[PDB]
Amino acid sequence: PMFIVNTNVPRASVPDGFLSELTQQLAQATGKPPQYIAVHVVPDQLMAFGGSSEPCALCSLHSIGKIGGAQNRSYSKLLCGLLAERLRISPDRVYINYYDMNAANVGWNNSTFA
Amino acid sequence: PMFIVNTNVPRASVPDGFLSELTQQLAQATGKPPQYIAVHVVPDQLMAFGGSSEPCALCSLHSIGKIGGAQNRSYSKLLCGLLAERLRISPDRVYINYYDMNAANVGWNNSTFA
Amino acid sequence: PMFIVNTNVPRASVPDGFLSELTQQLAQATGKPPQYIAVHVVPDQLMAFGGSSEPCALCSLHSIGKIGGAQNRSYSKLLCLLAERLRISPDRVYINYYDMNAANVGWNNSTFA
Ligand SMILES: O=C(O)c1cccc(-c2cn[nH]c2)c1
Ligand SMILES: O=C(O)c1cccc(-c2cn[nH]c2)c1
Repeated sequence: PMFIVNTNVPRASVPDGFLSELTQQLAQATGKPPQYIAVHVVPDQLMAFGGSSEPCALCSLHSIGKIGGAQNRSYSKLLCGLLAERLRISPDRVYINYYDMNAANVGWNNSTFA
Repeated sequence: PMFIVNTNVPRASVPDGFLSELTQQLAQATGKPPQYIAVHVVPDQLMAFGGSSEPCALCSLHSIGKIGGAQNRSYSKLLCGLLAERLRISPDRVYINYYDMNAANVGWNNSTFA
Repeated sequence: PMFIVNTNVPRASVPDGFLSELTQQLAQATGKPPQYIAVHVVPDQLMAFGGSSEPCALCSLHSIGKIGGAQNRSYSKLLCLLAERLRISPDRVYINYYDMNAANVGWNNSTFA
């Protein structure tokens, strides 16, 4: 699976180990090995949430399955929790879009996962 | 709703007030309260459109509903008009990807909108 | 169609001509004219793939049609370009493929519908 966070929080506010923590936490939450988790953190962004430039984050979690009503609620609590604790971003200034990818539509290593 | 613009136009060419204008105009076009509108502008990008590095934009609008044939035509007219007016990007060097999100697949404030 | 590459490789390692080569190769692979191909390369990113930060890329290809099982295999072989030009191992590349409906792609004050 793939997790991306775009935030207006400065690069210096992202703690050392944040990518490793996201990797480990997402591996645990999705039930998939850390070797298949990619994480991408994009600080210093020009963004606004509800017209306000207070700390916010726009995120996506893409996975082949393990996406659904209850799972996404659990992912949102986990990820908002981490963004609040590590980046000091309020959960109500975070969006996370969830994408259930078909294996045929994820490329990797010269082929796809189909 | 969430609106992202990626462009090769320089940061200095993005006028003061641009995020706010996007926020206001998207609230009105989508019929959603401005507090739910998130906007993200990414200047200085390395990109080409039709092989040319003249000014261009690659954009996305994600929304829970309010996405459809006629609505998307109306959004493109608004958003291309704003990019042309404010960033001097010709409308024919703009792509906007529209995504109708299921409420269960948008996380916010420790939960989802389902 | 639209192709985006996000990578931790530095800007200085993206060779001259890369956006053009992507444009040309994607026009040929998708069967669509180069005038309708947009490319976006984002270097110097803070990324981990599988827990580590050796060169990697997270990519996407959005097209109105020309997306499917066999086509996507073929796109993946073509694009995993990234090895030759950016020295990224194919096993540290993900490419997300998106078959867009024409009504859901805006361009020139309207849509492709
Ligand atoms: O869920 C998976 O098994 C899996 C494994 C590797 C990559 C991905 C993935 C990459 N982009 N979107 C999903 C998913
Ligand atoms: O496949 C196409 O014909 C086509 C032409 C122009 C733009 C796009 C496109 C832009 N974003 N996602 C797809 C597709």
